[PDB]
Amino acid sequence: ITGTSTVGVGRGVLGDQKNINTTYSTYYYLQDNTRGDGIFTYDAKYRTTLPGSLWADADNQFFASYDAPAVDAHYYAGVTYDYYKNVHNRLSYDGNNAAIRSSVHYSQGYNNAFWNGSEMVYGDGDGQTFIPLSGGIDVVAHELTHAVTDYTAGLIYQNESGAINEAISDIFGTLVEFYANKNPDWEIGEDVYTPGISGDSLRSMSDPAKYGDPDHYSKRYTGTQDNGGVHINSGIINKAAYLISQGGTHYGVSVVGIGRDKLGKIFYRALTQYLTPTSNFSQLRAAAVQSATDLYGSTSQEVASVKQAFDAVGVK
Ligand SMILES: CC(C)C[C@H](NP(=O)(O)O[C@@H]1O[C@@H](C)[C@H](O)[C@@H](O)[C@H]1O)C(=O)N[C@@H](Cc1c[nH]c2ccccc12)C(=O)O
Ligand SMILES: [Ca+2]
Ligand SMILES: [Ca+2]
Ligand SMILES: [Ca+2]
Ligand SMILES: [Ca+2]
Ligand SMILES: [Zn+2]
Repeated sequence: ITGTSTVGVGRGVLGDQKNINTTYSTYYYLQDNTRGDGIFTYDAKYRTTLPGSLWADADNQFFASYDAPAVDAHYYAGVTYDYYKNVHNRLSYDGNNAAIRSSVHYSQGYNNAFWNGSEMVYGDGDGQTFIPLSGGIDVVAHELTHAVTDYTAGLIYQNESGAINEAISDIFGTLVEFYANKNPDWEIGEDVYTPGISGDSLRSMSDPAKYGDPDHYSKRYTGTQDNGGVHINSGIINKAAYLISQGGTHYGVSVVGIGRDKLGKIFYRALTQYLTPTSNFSQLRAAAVQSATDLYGSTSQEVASVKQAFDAVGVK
């Protein structure tokens, strides 16, 4: 749409009030002109046909309950862009300011979100397992990070390389959650998962085992479901990532933590310079050590902590 950049106000899924960037042309659209080539939020109207309609509102006020998921998808996509640009010097998911598109109200009671190769898609949840998915900032950054991975390493969505793909999304969605200082933790989807149960999450980075995910290479899932456990085996990597940043003793192996900032730097460098579509866990180790070496020197504490970490989780 061609129009005047203005700013609207709305309420998110969690009932929080926020200002969003909009465009005026007869109607007020959910189109942010301030970021790259723009952030566009669409209404899929409970259908599966994408992208649906560019979101139009009559008064620039987004307080209806139907508006909630749109506000959040729009706002959080903005934050994610900002994180990439500010922290890693990367312009949009392609590094070239490509437009970011998201569709909300996908299907009926759809309990998931995904990057389909060209845009983000968000279900509303069935109201018990999940509430509208764009209400979680870690969810939104996990999804956009899939776009990043697609344009960089291009990790295939299956087996070890798919678990890596999943873990990077979880790592960067957590980093984005800390970046925004939005009640940060090392958990995944806590804000939109099981509205009736407190203190739970979809996955844990700090202790993947809490939910039945492997926290050691010896415990890896070798089967066939979930594209060969792309969401299962990611726990081995998430645990490793957690230990480099925070430190700790896992299975008798002690890791000195080097913090979140440095974790994000080594991982981004591994992703964009060393990882390929067919990388495996053992190649991620090599890639991480090498990024750490480039950045901090071979004899650094950083390099030392990345090695311990992978050793703690049985990766090499
Ligand atoms: C962060 C999360 C909210 C969305 C996330 N999906 P995503 O990583 O983007 O994508 C996964 O792989 C794609 C090839 C599929 O088409 C997607 O639906 C999903 O299966 C996921 O963790 N999916 C898992 C976990 C999950 C989410 N909702 C669920 C409902 C029931 C069971 C498991 C799940 C899965 O699909 O297994
Ligand atoms: Ca309105
Ligand atoms: Ca949180
Ligand atoms: Ca979280
Ligand atoms: Ca819950
Ligand atoms: Zn994913």
